[PDB]
This record gives sequence, C-alpha cells and structure tokens, in this order.
Amino acid sequence: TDIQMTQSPSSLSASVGDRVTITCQASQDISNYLNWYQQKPGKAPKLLIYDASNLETGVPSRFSGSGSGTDFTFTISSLQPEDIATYHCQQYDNLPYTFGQGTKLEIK
Amino acid sequence: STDIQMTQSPSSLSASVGDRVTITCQASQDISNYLNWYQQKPGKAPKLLIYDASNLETGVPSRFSGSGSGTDFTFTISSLQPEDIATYHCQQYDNLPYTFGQGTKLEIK
Repeated sequence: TDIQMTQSPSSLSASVGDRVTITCQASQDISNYLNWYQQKPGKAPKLLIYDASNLETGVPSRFSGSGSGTDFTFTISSLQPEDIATYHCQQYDNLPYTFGQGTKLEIK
Repeated sequence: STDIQMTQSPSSLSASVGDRVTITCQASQDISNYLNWYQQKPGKAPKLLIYDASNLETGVPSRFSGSGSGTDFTFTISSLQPEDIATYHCQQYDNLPYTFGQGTKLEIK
C-alpha cells in the first residue's frame, strides 16, 4: 500500500540557459507534502524545495516547485553548470515517505 | 534551528563476498530514532532498507540492520552479496529539511 511516486523523465539533456521541467505524480492525494532533492556524485542529496513550493536556504531563484494533491512540477528557469545533478521527488504525507525514480540532468 | 548535519563514515570501502559491512552516521543534534537508511543504485529511487533507526522495511533481506538512538547510529550488512554493491546513505527526518549523510560507496575487493 506504499504511495507510488512516478517521476518523469528518467534523463534529459539541455543547454546552459535552458528551462528544465520535471514532473512527479503521487498515486494518491498527498496535499502539499512533496520535497525535491539535488544529488551530485559522492555528495549528500540536498533538499532544495519542500511543501511543494518553498525554497530552502541559499537556493537560487531560478528553482521553483508547484502542485498540490497528485501532480507536481519542479522547474529550473535557466540551467547553470552547477545544476548538473540527479533530482528526486519525495512525498512525506504518509510513511514510508517514498521517492521518485530520479531524473539525471546532463549538458547537451 | 540550524539544519541537522549527518556525518557518515566511511566514504568508500572494499570488501569480499560474505564480509560484514559497517557504516556509521552521527547527527549534529539529538534526532531520537528518526533515522532511515537507503540503498542507491543508478537510475532508481532511493530504496528504504531500515526505518526509524532499527526497523527492517518490508521485503528487505534481514542481513540489513541498523541500531542507535539520539546521535550515534550504525548500519550493518552482515554478509556482503554482489547484489548489494551500491551507495548507501542515512537520512534524518526529525525536522525539515530532511538531511542525508554523504554516502558510502561499496566495492568488491
């Protein structure tokens, strides 16, 4: 009965300056309880956005999140080099707080 | 409140099939037992192995275990198998933002 998180796409390539758009779907209504993490090799995954739309400390304004209920979107308005990473969503409405499969970003 | 910093050790290790694997995570503040351990393989969701410090998640092999409460936590793979080669992380969920250790990458010797 775990909540199924469906994250899209699995990987994508884009150019510096480009808008990057990633989606997650929860298998049932999780209100606004969705986190977005950023992961670089050898480093701790880092939470950038929480409560679907709120930014953490030092997170630049080019990052945003939207959505409520069952459908959520993570956007990077203008891709920068330091943004190359794998991103994961996570719902924290009901335990276990399950994650999406991740999206690996790469430069074109 | 300052974000909780998880200090995970070691960063990487090599061992033989069957070996006991030991990973530790120290929290910068008391997080009671709100600590999970995940396995990360390329292209996949973080897979929950242990939750609330010491509980085995449904369907996960019993060779995976955890202990600790407060600040000092230990994760064990009692006998390393080839399918267990992966990176492992701890994560606290006592308080948003939920924060991860830096990970431990395993390899076969």
